[PDB]
Amino acid sequence: KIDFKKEEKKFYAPKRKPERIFVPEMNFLMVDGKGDPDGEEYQKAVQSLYAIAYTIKMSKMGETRLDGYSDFVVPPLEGFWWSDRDAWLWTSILRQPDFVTEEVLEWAKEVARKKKPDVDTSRVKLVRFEEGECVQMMHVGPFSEAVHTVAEMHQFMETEGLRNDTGAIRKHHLIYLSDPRKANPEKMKTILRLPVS
Repeated sequence: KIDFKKEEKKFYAPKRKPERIFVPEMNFLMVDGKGDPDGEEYQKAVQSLYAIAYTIKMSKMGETRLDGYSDFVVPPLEGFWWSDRDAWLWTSILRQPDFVTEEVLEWAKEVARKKKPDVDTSRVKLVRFEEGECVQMMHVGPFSEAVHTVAEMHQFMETEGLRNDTGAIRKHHLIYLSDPRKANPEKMKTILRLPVS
């Protein structure tokens, strides 16, 4: 069983200091959207991503052969953010094993329409993406104090001679290691990752 957090630990367990990292090509389910994480659009995006991921994972127990299939632990939710939470633009993502092809995604959408017909998966796409050279740091605590982590990552970029590429093309990137519906803001852990060049 593939566990990305265990097998590729540097990508999912930074410390509370900035570090340089090269993030290689990975396979993702992605949904583009806009607005507040409490809004319809984000809630449906996250629901769709997990619906597809679990349809693929649980196929081990069914009658369809997926070529190259391996069981896997569904990885943490991640998000790219850019542009007052209603004005946020984002891409919600879940990493997938390499065996997940466009045809596997199309199959999973059909299975989910039968078995989970209230879930709209029409916006889920499969994207392979090499994030590339980044700086990352573990943010511990409320999102309202993330400016301390970003500032400290910005200072690291200066000391290292790295340029900040953060914008609408190489984007601000969060990996959610805690569930906000299930823990206190002060105990949240979130990876913040910024593209550099």
